[PDB]
Amino acid sequence: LTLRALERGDLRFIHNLNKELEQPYESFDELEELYNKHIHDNAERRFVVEDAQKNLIGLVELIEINYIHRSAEFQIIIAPEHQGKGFARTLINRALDYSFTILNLHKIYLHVAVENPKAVHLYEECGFVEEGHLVEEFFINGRYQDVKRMYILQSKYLNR
Amino acid sequence: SQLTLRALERGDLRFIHNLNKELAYMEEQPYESFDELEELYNKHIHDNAERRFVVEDAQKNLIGLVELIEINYIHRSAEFQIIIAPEHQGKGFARTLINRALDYSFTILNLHKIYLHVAVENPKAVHLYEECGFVEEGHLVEEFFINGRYQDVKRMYILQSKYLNR
Amino acid sequence: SQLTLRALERGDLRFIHNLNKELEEQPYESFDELEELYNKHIHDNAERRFVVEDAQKNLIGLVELIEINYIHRSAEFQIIIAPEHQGKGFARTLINRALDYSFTILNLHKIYLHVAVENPKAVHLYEECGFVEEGHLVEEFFINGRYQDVKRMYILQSKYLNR
Amino acid sequence: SQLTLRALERGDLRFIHNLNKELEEQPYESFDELEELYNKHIHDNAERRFVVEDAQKNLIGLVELIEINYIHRSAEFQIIIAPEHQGKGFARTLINRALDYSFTILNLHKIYLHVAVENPKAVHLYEECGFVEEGHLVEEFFINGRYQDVKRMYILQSKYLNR
Amino acid sequence: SQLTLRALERGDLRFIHNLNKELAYMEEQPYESFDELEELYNKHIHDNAERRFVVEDAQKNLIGLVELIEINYIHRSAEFQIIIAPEHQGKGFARTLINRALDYSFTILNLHKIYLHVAVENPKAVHLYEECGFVEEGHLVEEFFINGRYQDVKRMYILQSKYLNR
Amino acid sequence: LTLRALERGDLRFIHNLNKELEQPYESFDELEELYNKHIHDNAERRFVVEDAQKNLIGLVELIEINYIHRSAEFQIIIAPEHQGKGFARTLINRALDYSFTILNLHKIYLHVAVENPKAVHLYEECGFVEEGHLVEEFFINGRYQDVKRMYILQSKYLNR
Amino acid sequence: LTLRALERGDLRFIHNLNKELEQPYESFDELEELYNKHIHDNAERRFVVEDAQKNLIGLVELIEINYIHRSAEFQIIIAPEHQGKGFARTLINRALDYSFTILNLHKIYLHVAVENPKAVHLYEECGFVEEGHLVEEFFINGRYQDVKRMYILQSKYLNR
Amino acid sequence: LTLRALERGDLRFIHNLNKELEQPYESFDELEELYNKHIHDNAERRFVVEDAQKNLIGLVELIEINYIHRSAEFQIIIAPEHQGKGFARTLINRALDYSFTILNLHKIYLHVAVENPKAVHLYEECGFVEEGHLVEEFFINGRYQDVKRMYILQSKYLNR
Amino acid sequence: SQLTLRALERGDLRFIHNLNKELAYMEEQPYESFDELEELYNKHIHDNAERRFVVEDAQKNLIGLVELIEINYIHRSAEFQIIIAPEHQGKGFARTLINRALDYSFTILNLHKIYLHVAVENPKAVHLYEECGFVEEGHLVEEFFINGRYQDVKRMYILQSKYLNR
Amino acid sequence: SQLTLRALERGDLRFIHNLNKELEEQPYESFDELEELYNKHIHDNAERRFVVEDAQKNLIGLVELIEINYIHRSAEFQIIIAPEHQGKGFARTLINRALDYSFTILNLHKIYLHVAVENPKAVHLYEECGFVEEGHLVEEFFINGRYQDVKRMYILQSKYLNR
Amino acid sequence: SQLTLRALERGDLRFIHNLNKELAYMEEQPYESFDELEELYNKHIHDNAERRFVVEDAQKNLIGLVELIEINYIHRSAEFQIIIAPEHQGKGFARTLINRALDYSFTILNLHKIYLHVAVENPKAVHLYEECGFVEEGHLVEEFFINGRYQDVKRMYILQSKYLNR
Amino acid sequence: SQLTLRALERGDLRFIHNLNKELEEQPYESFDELEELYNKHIHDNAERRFVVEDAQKNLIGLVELIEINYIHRSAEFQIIIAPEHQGKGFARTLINRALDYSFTILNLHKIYLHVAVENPKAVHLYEECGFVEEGHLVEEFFINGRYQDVKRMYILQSKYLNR
Repeated sequence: LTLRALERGDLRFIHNLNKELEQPYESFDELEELYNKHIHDNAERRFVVEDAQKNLIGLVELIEINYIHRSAEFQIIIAPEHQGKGFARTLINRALDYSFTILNLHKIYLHVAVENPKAVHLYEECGFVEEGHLVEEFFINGRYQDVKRMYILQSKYLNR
Repeated sequence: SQLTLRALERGDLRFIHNLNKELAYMEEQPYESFDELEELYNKHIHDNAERRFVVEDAQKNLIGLVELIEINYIHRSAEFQIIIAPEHQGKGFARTLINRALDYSFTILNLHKIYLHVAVENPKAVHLYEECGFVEEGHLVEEFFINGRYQDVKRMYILQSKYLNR
Repeated sequence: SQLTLRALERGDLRFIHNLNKELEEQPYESFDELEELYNKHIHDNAERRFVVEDAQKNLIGLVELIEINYIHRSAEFQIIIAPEHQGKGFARTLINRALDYSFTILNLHKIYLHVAVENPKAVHLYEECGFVEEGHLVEEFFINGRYQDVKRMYILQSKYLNR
Repeated sequence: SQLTLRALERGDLRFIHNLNKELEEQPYESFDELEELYNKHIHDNAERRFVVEDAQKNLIGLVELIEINYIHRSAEFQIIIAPEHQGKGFARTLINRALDYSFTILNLHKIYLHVAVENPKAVHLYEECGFVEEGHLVEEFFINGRYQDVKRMYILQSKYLNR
Repeated sequence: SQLTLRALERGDLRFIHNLNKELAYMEEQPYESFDELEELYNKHIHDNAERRFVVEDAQKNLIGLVELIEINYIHRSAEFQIIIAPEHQGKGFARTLINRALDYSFTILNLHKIYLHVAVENPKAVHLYEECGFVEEGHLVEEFFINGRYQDVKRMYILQSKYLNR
Repeated sequence: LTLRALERGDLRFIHNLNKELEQPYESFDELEELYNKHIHDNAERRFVVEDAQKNLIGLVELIEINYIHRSAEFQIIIAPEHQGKGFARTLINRALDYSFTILNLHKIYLHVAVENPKAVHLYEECGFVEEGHLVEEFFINGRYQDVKRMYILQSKYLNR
Repeated sequence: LTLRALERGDLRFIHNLNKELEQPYESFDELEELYNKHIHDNAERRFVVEDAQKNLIGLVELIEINYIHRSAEFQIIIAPEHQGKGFARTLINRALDYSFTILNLHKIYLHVAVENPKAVHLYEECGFVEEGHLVEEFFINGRYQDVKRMYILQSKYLNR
Repeated sequence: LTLRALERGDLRFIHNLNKELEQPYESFDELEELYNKHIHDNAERRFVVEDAQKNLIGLVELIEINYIHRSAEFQIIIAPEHQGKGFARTLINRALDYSFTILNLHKIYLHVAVENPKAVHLYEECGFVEEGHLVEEFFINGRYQDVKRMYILQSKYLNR
Repeated sequence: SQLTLRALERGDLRFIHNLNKELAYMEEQPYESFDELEELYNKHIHDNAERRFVVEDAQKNLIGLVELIEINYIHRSAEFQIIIAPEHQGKGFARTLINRALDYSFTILNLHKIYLHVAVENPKAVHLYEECGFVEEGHLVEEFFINGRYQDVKRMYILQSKYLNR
Repeated sequence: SQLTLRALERGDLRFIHNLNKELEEQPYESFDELEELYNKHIHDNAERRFVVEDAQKNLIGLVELIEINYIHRSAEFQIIIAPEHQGKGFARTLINRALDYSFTILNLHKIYLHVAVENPKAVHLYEECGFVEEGHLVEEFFINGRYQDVKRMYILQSKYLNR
Repeated sequence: SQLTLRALERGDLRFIHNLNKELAYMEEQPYESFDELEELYNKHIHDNAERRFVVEDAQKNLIGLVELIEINYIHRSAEFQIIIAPEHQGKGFARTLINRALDYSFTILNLHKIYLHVAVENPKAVHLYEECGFVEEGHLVEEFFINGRYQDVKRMYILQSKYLNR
Repeated sequence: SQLTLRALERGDLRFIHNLNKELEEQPYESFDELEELYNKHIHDNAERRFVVEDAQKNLIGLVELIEINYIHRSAEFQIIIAPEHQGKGFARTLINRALDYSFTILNLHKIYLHVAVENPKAVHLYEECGFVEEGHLVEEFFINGRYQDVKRMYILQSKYLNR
C-alpha cells in the first residue's frame, strides 16, 4: 500500500467514501471549491492510500500543522471494504513515518470517541498514549459525547 | 428507509428547474430562468446558512428536494421546506423525508427549533406536518399573495427536545 | 390554448435571434451583444422575459415585462409572435397569459403598453382584451424613416381579476 | 411631534454604535463590521434603516424595515429608542411614522414585527397602535441564557389608511 | 437671464440631498441615503443617457436642479425633470429654467422630443409647462402611488420643430 | 441579399476576405479581441451581407457615429468573387436605408482614393456628392495619395 | 469594567500590550492586515475590557467557534498594570457570560501551562475543570512544556 | 509664451475656460475621469499655453494621430481674456512646430465653421489651405452648418 | 513570388517553438518553454511596436518567420529579424522574404529606416543582406555572448528613400 | 550521447509527477500544487528547468538551475535521473550538458550544488566532472528522520571553458 | 541588555533606506529606490519565511536591523543578517544583537540551525561571529562580485543544541 | 567631486519634470504620465535611474541605464545635466560614476551610448572618458525637423577596471 497526495481527480471517490454510517451531507461543489482553496495550504496534508492495483483504500490527513510547536492533528478513514483487513495499523505508521521522518514534526495527536474503545486500543498499539478526556467535546448523534485525545512524539516513534 | 438524502450539486439543477414547474402549487416563481437558478446556486455553495438536499431512491431516481434555510446559529433555528415530484406525491414519501430532515437537523446539525410555513388553504400539508410532530405557532394573516389574492399561512414548529424524546 | 409560459434562458437566444429578424435594430443586432446583454440582466428584477410555447416545445412567441417599479406596481408589457403564428389567434391567448402572471403572481397594479397609431387593428385588439387608451404619444418613435405616434394603453389589476 | 424620518447614512454609524450598547450581539459588535456591513447594503432594496430625530438634530431612535418582499408587499418592522427618550412617549410617534412611510410611500400591504412575550406592556402598546397578534413563536430566540417566546404582530395597509 | 446652468458634480450632492427633502411634494424617496445618492452618481458619470444640471445665480447660490433622463439617440427623445428649492419657488425661475433646458435639448443636444410627467393634482405645474410650450399627450390613470393612493399623471411633450420656430 | 450583423462566427471569413490586393497583415487574435472590445460600442455598426444561400458577399460598416451631429463614416468591402456582379449599388443603398430609416442618422460620408474614379462615379450614382479633396491624406503603396470625401443627407435619400 | 468589541483603533495599544515577558515580535502591519481579514470571521470574537475611564484593562478572545458542537477556545490577557488588581475573575466570568447567555455556546475550554499552577487554580475557582494534560504541546522558552486543557459547560455556569 | 503638457492640476481651469459663448455642459468628474483614461493615449496630445507669469492663455490639442499616415487633427482654444491680443498665430505655429519638428507628423488638418470667415483667413495666414467644404457636418445652435477642412503639410512648414 | 506573408497567430506557436530549436545558430534561447512563448505572445497581441509574420507557401507549409520589433513611430524606425527552417534555408527564400518585409515596412507601414543585427562570424548572412540593400552602420564590439565567448555583430540598415527609388 | 536539453513545459508535468515518486515531499506533492506552482514561475528568470531526453523522446532526467543571481552570476544546479537510467552512465553527460548551457549560453560565472555527505560516490563523481568542495554544511537538511550534512561543490566558468 | 528588538513596520522604512547607504560595505544595492523598498516590504508582510527586526534603545533611537531570511520549517534552518548604523558600530552592540537574534531563533521560533554569509575580506566580522558561537562550514570561492572583483565568503553556522547548552 | 549616486524615487519626479523642460517629447510630457510610467518600472530590473547630487542635496544631473540584458551584460547609458551645471565640469565626473556602478557593482561587461554626430565636442569627451566609436547610425533619430546621425560608443569592463 502506497501513500499518495490527494488531487482533484480523487475528490469524487472520497465524496462517496465520506457517505458512511457532517461530511456525508457535503455538496461536491463545496468539496471541490474547498479543495481548490487549500491547494497551497501548508498547514494541512491530504494523502490517499492505494494498493498495488491503485484501489483507494482510505485517506489519511494531517491538519493544524504549526511548525513552531511542530505539532499536527492526525485523521484517518478507511473505506468500508477494507476495514477488517488490518490496514489501519499500516496506514497509521505510514502517516507517522511521513510526519516524523520527512515533515520533521515533533508531536502527532488525534481525537477518538470514548464510545469506541476498540479504536482507542488500536492507537495504543500503534504507540499513541492518552493525554486528555475531553468532556462533551462533540455533539454526535443527538447527544454530546466525550473523546480521548491521544498523542505520540517523534523521539518515541524513531526509537522503536 | 429505502430513500437517501444527498447534498444538492450543480448536476441536479436541471432536474430542480423542471421540478419547480408544479401545478398541484405554493411555488411562487416556477417561471425562473435556469441561468438565474444556476448562478444563485453558485453564490450559495459556501453559504453555511442553508442546506439543500436532493432525495433519490435506490436506483438514484431524484424524487424531490428538502431544504433548511435561514439557519441561525445563535438561536439554533432554521426554516424547513420540502417538494416532491408530482409522480411520487401519493406514495407517502413526505413523512419519511420530513423525519429524515428533522433527524439531520437535531442529531447532526444540532439545531434547537425547526419551523415551516404552510398555506392555510392546503390542509393536506398542514395535517401531514402535524402527524410528523409539527405544532402550529402562528396563523399569519394575508402573508402571501397567491393566485390573485392574499392568503393566510400557518407557521408550525418542532423542538429538538421533543424530537429526541419519544 | 395548451400553451405554457416558460422563462427565457440562454439556450433559446439563438432561436430568438433568428426570430428577431422580421419585417428596432434587433434584426441587425449581433448575437454576441444579445447574449452578453442577457447575462447582464439575469438578476435584473425590473424585467421579465418569458418564452411562450405549446406542448410540442414549439416557440409561439415572446412576452416581456420591463420597467417594473414595485413601488407603483406598474410595468410595460411587450409581445412578439413568430411570423408563423401571427394570424393564428394566439395573440389574445398570450396577452391574457401575461396579464394572469402580472396580476395573480407578481401582484402588479397596472400593465401598460405602446401600440402604433398606424395599426388600428392592434389598438382595437387590446381594447377587446380589456385595455384602454390613456395617451396618444405624438412622434414618440422614429420607425421606417418617419416619426410615428403610439397609443399608450393600460389595464388595472382590479379590472382583470373581476372579469 | 416635531420629529423627522431621515435616512441612515455612514456619518451616523458612530453614534449608532455607541447607542447599540444597551442593557443581540450588537453591543459587542466591532464598528468595522458595522461600517462594512452598512456599505454592503447601501443598494439593498430589501431593507430600510431610518434615523428619527427632532428639530434640534437629536437622534431619538432608529426605525428599520427588513425582509421586504415586494411581491407579497410585506416587511418586518423593528424599532429602537435611545435610552434617554425610552419613557418619554416617542414610541407611538415613531411607530405611526414607520407605518406612514410603509403604507403611504413604499405602498406595502403588511407590516409585521416580533415582540417578546415577556414584555406584556410592549405587546399591548402595539395593539393600541393597531397591531394584532397572529403568532406566538415558541422559543424563537435565545435571549439572556434562555429561549424566549415572541409575539408576531401585524398590521394591514387598508386598516392604517382608514383610521 | 441672470441664472446659469452648470453640470452637476460630486461637490453638489450634499445640497441635492437636502434639497430633495421637500414637503410642497411629488418627490418619491426623500428618505434616500446620501451614500446611495453618491454611489449612484459615481455609476452614471459617463452615462450618456442622462444630463443633470445644477442651477446657480450670479453669486453661485445653487437654486435647483434640471435633469434629462432616458435620452434615446435613435428616437431623439428624453424625459425632463426640474426641482427648485422652496426658497425660490415663487420667484418665477421655473419657466426660465424650463426654456433654458429646452434650448440645450434642441439647439445643442439636437433632440427631437422632450416629454415630462406631472401629477394631475398639481395644476400649478401643469399650466406652467403649458405656458412654456408643453402639450398634453396622455392622462396616465393611476400611474403613481402617492400618499396612500394611486393618482393620475399628465404626460406632456414639446417638439424640436415647434420650439425652434416662434 | 440580406443585411446581417457581424458576429464572432464570421471573423474567420472576413480575415481571409481582408487579404486582398493594413488589414491583410492583422493577426486573427487581434481581430477577435478587438471585436470583443467593440461588442457594445454604439459608435460603430458591423454588418455582413449574404445571399439567399448564406454566402458572404461582403461587409458594410458604419463608424464614428456621433448621434449629436447624427453623422457617420461609411465603409464597404465586397469579396473578389462578387465584385463585378453589380452588388455594390444594392449594398450601398442597403446601408443608407439602415442609416436613414432605422438609425435615424442625418449624414453619411465616406473616403475614396482619387485614383479610383470608377468608385467615385459609383457613389455619385448612388446619391453621394463630393464635399472635399483631402490632399495627401493617406499613405498608400509607398506614396501619399489624395482621397475624395463624399456625403449624402437623410432628406435626399428619403425624397428620391 | 465593560466588555467592548475590539476595533482597528485599539490595535496600536494591544500591539504594545502584547510585548510582555510570538506576538511580541509581530509587525503592526501584519497585525492590522490580519485584523482586516477577520472582520466578518464568525469563528472568533475579540473583546477589549475597559474601566469607567476607558482604560484598556485587557483583552478576552474566543476562537475556534464551531456552532455545531457549540464549543470555543477561550483566551485572556491583562496588561501588567492591572494583573494584581484581581480583575481576572471578573473578565473570565464576563467572557463566560457572553458565551453562555448571548452566543449560546455549550462548552468553553482553554490551555494553560502546567508550570503556572496559580493560573490553573484561578480557572478552577472560576468553574473550569481539567480535562487533559497535553504532553509537550507547546515549545516555550527553549523547551517543550505541558499544558492543562480546562473546560466549563453552559449548564454549570447558568446553574451556579 | 511656453507650450506645456496639460496635467490633472489644470483641469479645473479649462473646465471654466470651456464655458464660453457641449463642453460647457460637461461634468468636472467626467472631465477628470476621461483625462485619467487618456493619460497614456498616444493618439492625442493636450498642451496648455502659458505666459512668463504662468497664466493659462489657452489650450492646443492634437487628436486622431495615425502614425502610419502621420496625420492629426488640430484644435485650439484661447481664453476670452487673450483673444484679441494676437496670440492665435503664435500658438498655431507653436503646435505646428511640435507636430512637424518633434512628433514628425506629415499632415495637420482642422475644421472651422464656414460662418467664421475671420478664423478661416487666420489659418490661411498661418499656412493652412482649404481642402474640403463639409456640408451640414455639425449641428450648431439649432441648425446644421458647414465647416471648412483646412490642412498644412510638413514640407511646407519646414520650407518657409 | 510564390510565398505569402501572414500575421502570426496562436495556432502557429507550436511550429515556432520547434523552429527556434536550430543548430545552424544565433538563436539565444532555443530552450524556452512553450508556455512562456504562448503567454508572452498573448501579452503582445495589441503591441503596436512589433509585427510578426509567418511565411507559408502555396500549400500553406510554414517556411519561417519575419519580425519587425522596436517599432518607433516618431523616428520611423524598426529592427528586422528573419528565421527560415533548416529545410528551406538553401532554396534562396531569404532575399525574397527580406524584400517582402522591406516592402511592407516602406510601402504600407510607412517606416523610414529598417536596421538589423548580424553576427560578424556569419558572413553568409552579412553579404546576403548587403545584396538586399542593407549597408553596415556599425561593428558592435563584443555585443553578444555566443557559445562561451563575446562576439562582434554588424548593425546594418536600409532607408525608405533608397528602397522606393531603384 | 544523443541527448537533448528541452525546456520543461506543462505537457510534461504529469510524467514528472510520477517520476518524482522515488525512494523532499515531492513524492507526496499533489499534482495540482505542482501545476499551479509551475504556472507561477513560467516567467521567473531566476530559475531554469530543462527536460533531458534522447532521440526517441524518452525522458532520461531533469536538470534545474535555481537561485540565479545575474549580478554575481551564480546558480544552484540540481539533477535527477529516472530510476530506469540511474546506473546507465547518463549522469556525467547531463551534468556537462547543464554546465555547457550555464557557461556558453546563459554566461554564468559559478555553478554550485549540494551533495549528501552520506553519498561519497556522488561527491567523487562531481569532483571528476570538475567540481570542487567549498563547504561541508553541518546538519543542513533533515532527511529520513535525521539531520544530514551536505557538501557544497562549485565550478567556475573559466575552468569549464578551458578544458 | 538596554536594547530592544521590535518587528519592522512601514514607519521605519525611511530609516532603513538611509541606513543601507553604508560605506564601511558588503551592502550590494544601497542604490535602491525607496518605492521599491516599500512595495517589496508590502509584499512580504505575511511572508512567514522571513523575520525582520528593528533594534532600538531605551529612547527608541533605531540602532540597526536584524533579519532572518530563507526560513525553512522542514529543515528548521534560516539565514541570519545584521546591520548596525555607522554611528554605533564601535559600541559593541553587535554581539548583543547577535545573541538576541539567536535567542529568538532557538527559544521562540524553535529553529535548529542558523547560518550566515561573511566576506572573507572582513575578518572583523568573521572573528566576531566566532565569538558569538558561529563556526565556519564553508569557504565559498568567488561567491559574490564586490567592487570590481569576485571575492570569497565564509558560511558559518550555529546549532540550536549548542546554543541552549552552555 | 563630492557627488553621490542616489536612486530616483517618486519624491523627485516633480523636480525632474521641470528639469526635463530644456532646449524627445519629455519637455511636453504630462507629469501624470511621468509618474504612472515610473510606477510601472519600480521593479523593472532592466533599467536603472539614479539622481546625482552634491552634499547640499542639489540635483546636478540624472544618469540612467536601460536595455540591461544580464545575459550579454550590456546596457545603454544616458546622461543629463541640469542647465545650471552643464558647463561646470560635472559631465566627466558623473560618467565615471556611472561606469563605476556598472562595472564594480552590477558587474556589467559593456556600456554603450548614442551621441549626436552634430555634437563633436560630446563625441570627443566620451573618447577622453575611455569610450570608442563602434557605429555611425545613419538617420537614426528625427531631431528638430531633421533626421540626424548618432555615434554609438562603447566601453568594456576590463578596460575601465584596468586604468
